Amino acid sequence: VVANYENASMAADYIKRVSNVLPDIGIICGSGLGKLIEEIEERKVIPYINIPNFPKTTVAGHVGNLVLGSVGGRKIVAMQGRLHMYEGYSNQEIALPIRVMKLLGVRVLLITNLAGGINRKLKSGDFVLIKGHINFPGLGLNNVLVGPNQDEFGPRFPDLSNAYDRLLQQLALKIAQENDFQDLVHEGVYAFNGGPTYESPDESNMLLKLGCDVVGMSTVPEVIIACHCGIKVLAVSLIANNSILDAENDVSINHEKVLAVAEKRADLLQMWFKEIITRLPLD
Amino acid sequence: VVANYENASMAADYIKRVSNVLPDIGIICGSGLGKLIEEIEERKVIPYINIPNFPKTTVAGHVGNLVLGSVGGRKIVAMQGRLHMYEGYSNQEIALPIRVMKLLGVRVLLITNLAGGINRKLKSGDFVLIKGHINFPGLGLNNVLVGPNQDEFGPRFPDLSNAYDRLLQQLALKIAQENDFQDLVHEGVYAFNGGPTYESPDESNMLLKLGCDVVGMSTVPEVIIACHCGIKVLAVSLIANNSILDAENDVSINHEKVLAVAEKRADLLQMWFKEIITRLPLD
Amino acid sequence: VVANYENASMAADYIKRVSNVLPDIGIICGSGLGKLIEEIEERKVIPYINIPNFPKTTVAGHVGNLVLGSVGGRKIVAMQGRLHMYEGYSNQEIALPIRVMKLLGVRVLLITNLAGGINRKLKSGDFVLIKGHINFPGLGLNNVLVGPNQDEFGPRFPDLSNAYDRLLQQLALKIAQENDFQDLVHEGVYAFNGGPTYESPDESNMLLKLGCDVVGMSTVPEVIIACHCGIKVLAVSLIANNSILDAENDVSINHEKVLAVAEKRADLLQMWFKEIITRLPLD
Ligand SMILES: Nc1ccnc(=O)[nH]1
Ligand SMILES: Nc1ccnc(=O)[nH]1
Ligand SMILES: Nc1ccnc(=O)[nH]1
Repeated sequence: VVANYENASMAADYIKRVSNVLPDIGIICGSGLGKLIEEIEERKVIPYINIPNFPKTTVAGHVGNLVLGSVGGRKIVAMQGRLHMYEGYSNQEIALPIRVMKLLGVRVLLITNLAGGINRKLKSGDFVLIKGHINFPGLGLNNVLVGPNQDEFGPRFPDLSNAYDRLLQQLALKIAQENDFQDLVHEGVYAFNGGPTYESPDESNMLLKLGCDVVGMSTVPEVIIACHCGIKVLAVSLIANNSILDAENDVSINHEKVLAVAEKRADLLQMWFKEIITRLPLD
Repeated sequence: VVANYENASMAADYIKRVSNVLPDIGIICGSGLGKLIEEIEERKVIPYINIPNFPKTTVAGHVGNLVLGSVGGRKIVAMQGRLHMYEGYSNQEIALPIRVMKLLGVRVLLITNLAGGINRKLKSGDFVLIKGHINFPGLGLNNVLVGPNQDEFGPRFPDLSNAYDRLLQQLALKIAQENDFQDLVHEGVYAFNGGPTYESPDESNMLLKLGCDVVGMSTVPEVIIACHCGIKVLAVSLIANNSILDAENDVSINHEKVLAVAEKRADLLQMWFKEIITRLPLD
Repeated sequence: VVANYENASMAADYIKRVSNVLPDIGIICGSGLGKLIEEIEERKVIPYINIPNFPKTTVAGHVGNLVLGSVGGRKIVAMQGRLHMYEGYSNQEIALPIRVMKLLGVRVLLITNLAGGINRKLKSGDFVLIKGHINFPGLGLNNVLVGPNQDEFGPRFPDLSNAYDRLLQQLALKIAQENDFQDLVHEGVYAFNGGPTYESPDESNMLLKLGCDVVGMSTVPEVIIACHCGIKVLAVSLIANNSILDAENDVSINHEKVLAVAEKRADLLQMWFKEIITRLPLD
């Protein structure tokens, strides 16, 4: 299924009928960081498998629902069960849900992820407001937009200079200051490693030399599809570990350790993003 | 359709019949830089769609013709409607037209493109004679030659040390000096970004650290196919903007601005390449 | 054919019946470095084409056999006819033979390759014990593990911090010292260039800036599949040429020159690896 105007429209038509929610904000949550979705009010849970033209996710298994409802007085749509490119999903499969969000009315997409810290200032449990990226798949002919352009959504050659909205980064930082956790909050450049192997020690050392502050396996594809169709983005990485320090100390990177950091910060991140949602401009 | 000897031969047989032109030189022109093709003498226009085994281009649409005729006393073949890998064309689809050029008798391929400037010396409207490249798709398992080798055209492992012919670069510079526009002409290393998103500000900053002088979304695949089958190459980038300066000044990159630079330099580039063609050696 | 548990089991069942050899060690040899396979004792040669679910290799042609037998008192299985990703083999085709090795009982995989030297200390004919890697395909969404995870073999997100076993590197160096060829032996980081074009002069210069010591077109995919399923790895590069020096001197890289270096060091490498095999721990 191509992520075109007709196919995205058919999915949005189904969702509009079944949900009766017109969302202004979209959310995609990192692993272990999805509990805000469980707290959506007046919520409507729509399995991906029920939505016309949504990507098939049964090979990977696990949860796959679109959840619509109200958070902090705003109407939102959430992806419960993120699609990651290391699973083998195509460019079309990644793009269609974001384009459906656009047709549903989403103007702002909020994204969280778990990432490795490269910059020396970053400790496990820190947050990084993403201000730019290095898209290794994109440089390497695996950009999420490779393929025919879908003109109804955006231009053939998008500029990414404003992919990460500055005002949204400023609002996120302001809320952290108001709640006295700004000492945890940094800003930085995200390197997209296609994955699914963690960054090797020597890849981490290369990323250090190349300016990269954090590395992870997601986010950049969704950012690009959103930017292409005019959706503003705030993307926040939770630092699971400092990969440069771990390489210096012969310490392994491990998904169980990553998820334990997610559990440690999950409630703070939920509170933060709920307040961001309530504070977003009405326009 | 595989870009093999039999299939390329079938395309060349059709072209030889319909055109009656045996070209010595091939040309592939950047966007907005194609007007020389409109000035080919005694010309024969062959739609790609009519040529056996040529790639289907109707999804992208727009023009797709092979144009044969005379420029500056030399017999040439031009691609009117370049095939770009960000459109989703396969390695086989990119390679077949160049291999057809080889079977038609092409010994020299002239290429122009529009690119972003990384080196600080580069201003909008400058020309860069490409002297080498950094092929991010190639490093990343998306080299245009991935797949079975077609032994009749070239070796399994081509060396790229002489992919950009030195004598052709020297001739291009000499003609610029004779016409007093050598102040516009630089030389440099081309980074291939698969695209189609423009280089992000942080990707540009990385390319600066990595020695790259210019960045763009084309050219390297054609250079490699030509080098593989023994065709000499001259490749010239027209600098649309300096991406490092634009990132420092929060200035966007935009295809309309790119095309306006192409329009500003199109006539000078046509005159330059016409003279290069007339001055090429007969052997 | 997916490189899953059922399919790998069917291949291993066939091999166990026909060979009567239960191997503890696997070997994959670089081009021109395969003569140890010819010296396997009590050997059983099994054409890939006869093994259920093994990848089809007839388009590339050339030899394709699994060879089982005894070397230095240990039971081994060798791939005679390596599968390279620049040929177009899929992730599944690369992974299945290594996973078959795992089901056959392989605990240690020994790998050799031919590579370009980047580090200035490296001369043609030197050996590099690989201690880490920079996986450009992996960063670029072409990691050998992209696709559904096969849980029976390993985790979704492997850590590569111990992909190159330290004790095996130490044993290899110790044997070189005992035989007075330690002056040829270095250690270093391997950059994976998908290929099949040799590293361009400017790619080599970039790799120098990025810490890389050697560059080649293989090995990293097999290392990752082995690491994913718990097989320890020793990987050794034979330096065919110093690409930085060759770029400084306008000297070409050439497969015939590469193979001549392989021939010059083939007998020493066979003796070295035979002794490594005899000296490997029984556990
Ligand atoms: N160290 C890491 C943590 C989480 N995700 C990554 O890709 N890397
Ligand atoms: N800045 C740029 C201009 C043209 N092409 C590119 O890829 N980048
Ligand atoms: N210079 C090289 C020799 C062998 N293999 C490579 O990839 N490069």
